[PDB]
Amino acid sequence: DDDFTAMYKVLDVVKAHKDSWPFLEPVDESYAPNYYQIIKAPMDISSMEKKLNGGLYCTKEEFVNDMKTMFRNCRKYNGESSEYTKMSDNLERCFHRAMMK
Repeated sequence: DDDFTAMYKVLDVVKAHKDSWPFLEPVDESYAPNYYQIIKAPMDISSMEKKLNGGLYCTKEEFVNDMKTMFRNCRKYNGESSEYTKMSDNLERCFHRAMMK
């Protein structure tokens, strides 16, 4: 199957994972004060899904880079001990495995 379908299947696997729910929509400062002063390259799953449907992932590498940015932002903002960082780590390992199939 083609790259678009391949990438979309990976999104579906990531979205279906139990720990995906914090990452589904753009970060809201209601629960994350000063987020956009701290994180200058924000990313979330809905935004990736919009890019994918809009034809903006010209290569799989660009999709990977956005996914990895979303995880890096979570760790940077929430810190190493956050429950959310643990979720990010779990989701990132799931993502790596999905990406290789």
